[PDB]
Amino acid sequence: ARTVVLITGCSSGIGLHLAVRLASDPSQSFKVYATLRDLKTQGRLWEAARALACPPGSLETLQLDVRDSKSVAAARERVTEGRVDVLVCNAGLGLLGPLEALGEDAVASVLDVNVVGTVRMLQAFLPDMKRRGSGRVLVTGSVGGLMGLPFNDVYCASKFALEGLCESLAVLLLPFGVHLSLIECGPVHTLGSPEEVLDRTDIHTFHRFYQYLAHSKQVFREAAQNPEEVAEVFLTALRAPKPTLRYFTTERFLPLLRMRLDDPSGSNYVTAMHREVFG
Amino acid sequence: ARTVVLITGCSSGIGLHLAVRLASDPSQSFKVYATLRDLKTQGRLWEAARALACPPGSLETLQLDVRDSKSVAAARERVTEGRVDVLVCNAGLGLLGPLEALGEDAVASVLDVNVVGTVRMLQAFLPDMKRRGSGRVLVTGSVGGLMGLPFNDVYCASKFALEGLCESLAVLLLPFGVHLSLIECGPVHTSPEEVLDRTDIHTFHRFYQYLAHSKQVFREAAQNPEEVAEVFLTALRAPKPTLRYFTTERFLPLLRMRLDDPSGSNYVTAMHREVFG
Repeated sequence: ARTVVLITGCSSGIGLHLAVRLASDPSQSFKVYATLRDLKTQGRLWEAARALACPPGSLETLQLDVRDSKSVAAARERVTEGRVDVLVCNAGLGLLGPLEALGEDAVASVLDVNVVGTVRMLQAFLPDMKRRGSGRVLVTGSVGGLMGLPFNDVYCASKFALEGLCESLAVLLLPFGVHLSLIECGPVHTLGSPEEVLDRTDIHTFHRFYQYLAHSKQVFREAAQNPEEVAEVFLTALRAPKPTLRYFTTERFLPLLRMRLDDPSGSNYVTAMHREVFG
Repeated sequence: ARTVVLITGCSSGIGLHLAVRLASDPSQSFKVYATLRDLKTQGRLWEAARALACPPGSLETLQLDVRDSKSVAAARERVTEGRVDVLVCNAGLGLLGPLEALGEDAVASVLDVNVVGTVRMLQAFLPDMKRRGSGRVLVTGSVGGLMGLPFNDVYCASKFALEGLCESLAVLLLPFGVHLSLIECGPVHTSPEEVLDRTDIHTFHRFYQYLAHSKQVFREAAQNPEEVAEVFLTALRAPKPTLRYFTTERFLPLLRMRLDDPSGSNYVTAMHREVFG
């Protein structure tokens, strides 16, 4: 019988493309529960599943809101096979702006979804994998969790939080046979404001922001991968017999992660990334 | 022009010790606002300050609960000089255990106090430093924010979060004249029915292995809050301060081993045997 996969954040992007890539795999070894915050966004998913000709019963949708442990629980109970072989923690919010303009609730929500939500997922599904002696957990990580970037203060916070969360658990899970990996993504082919911003921020920050934005759209256009490409990395990690804690989707940033970790006082990275972003 | 300093989490430990040290400084160069979750708890602080004859008016206490933006803003406007030269984000909570055994609320508390709490402070105090073109922010970091350790999953997630938040602001903040630094601490001096039900027997084992191993590292490695406090003073008076300062070099090897292997497999192997016999 098949490898049972459950994936959070499947309405679009990586989650959507991974779920159908797995459910449509010519091996037909995967049963996929693609989970979604709101079942009303499932159109694109079911369209793509139908384009790739996913066999009947390879793909099912569940509603799963990672802010709500009872929603988490109810989705787990809906896994008829009664176990999960592969958990993919992929749901995540973005947030982009000068720290002082971001609404307090929005800061809270990014943490609650990206970090607390990933904790809830692991709390709900890890016990069974431990008791069993097997399971793959994959977490959609980020380059913004390895290095900080201006105006991504809270997004970066949350992705660094995943590093810490996962690295700690991975040290516990060795003699269990459960393999937690992070899939470190760079930019990908799939948040700001105006008078809201400037009122709260200051006249010089206001302009340093769009010098970041209009710079970012450059790096978008030279390394923003396909989610198919990314999905495919999640696959290599599943089929890995001894998977590592991190996998990288693109190499275009391993220069800086060399430079960053040369200086343990860290002010080399600060200087170099400031020049590289602005001038 | 005295240096105005505002510090969170001053009822005890690092925050208390830094507060009295700056207020007693022979120069009387510093005016200290030492803040507390609850003011009723300020007894020990003033006793410590009285011990070093901190002159009158060199130390003020305030209530500041970092979970509440109004507490943060009210505390800010009690700063009679109308500015802060040095902001110390030191308030923090701990949480230790197997992930599946920790309460959901406890998990959200740690993130809210440790991460969002620090974001609130920065939201309330940074803009003033930006328009003025000057200011220092010191944040109490941890080696647990540089490397993950078993049963410290949520604690580490929060200290890692601090690293990303601060490193991201630091890149924005060079040209404004505002220096942010993390003071990276190691350990610092100051039930199995309920465990077992919420966790397999396998993990119940490891947790107590870890607990015995932690005891030892604490006996060997722990620092006085006063030694830590002195590193904050170095950062304060560094003419161009760096993003991190370490209160110990003890764990820098383990940290480099982790920096050697970006795939992270080496770190985990090493720390697993190192921790579990």
